[PDB]
Amino acid sequence: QTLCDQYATYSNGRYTVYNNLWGKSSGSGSQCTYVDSISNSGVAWHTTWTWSGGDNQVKSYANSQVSLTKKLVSQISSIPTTVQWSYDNTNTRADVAYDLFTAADINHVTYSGDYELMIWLARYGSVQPIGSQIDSVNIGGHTWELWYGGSTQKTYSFVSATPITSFSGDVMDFWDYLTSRHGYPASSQYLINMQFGTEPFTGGPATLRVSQWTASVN
Repeated sequence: QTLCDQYATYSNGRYTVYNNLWGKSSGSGSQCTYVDSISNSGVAWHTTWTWSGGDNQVKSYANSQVSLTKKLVSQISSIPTTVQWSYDNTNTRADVAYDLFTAADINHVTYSGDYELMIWLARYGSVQPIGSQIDSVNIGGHTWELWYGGSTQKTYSFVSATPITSFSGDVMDFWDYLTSRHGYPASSQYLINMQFGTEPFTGGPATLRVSQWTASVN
């Protein structure tokens, strides 16, 4: 499908793709998302955007999403994921990131949570995560900046200083890290959403091509 409207979506079984221009009112621009291939083994998609204004506000988060059974984080065995992606124009202010939400209420809305976990595989330009940097950490064979902030929604962001365009990992390593070292309440939080996509601030035109994304919550 071709997805140019603000909340356009396409789903086929296990994976869903969204245009998700939730922050378009913060600036001026436009964005279209496209599904290239979709199956039980993974999804390929791309999104093209130009954005200006509201320099420190995210304009959108076009993304692919994996279907999951909502489970306590303490009961999840593994969250394997692999992704291959590229940007054609990197002279932008944007990130490429996983986004996960957890909540104590299993029926919480899925686009927010008690906690948000972001894993930024790339940071372009003068943009920064929510909150402030609290440390540099080593997880899964990579060094990450760890950021924390937010009020009603507590957001932890793990940021790679160098773009990782071919990534494989287990997101449970990041939940384990927060559980062990930052008191994250894994035994009372349900994982309710897992997504991968890009947050534009300003720039463009730029096309994120995701040649394959796979994920599973086990």
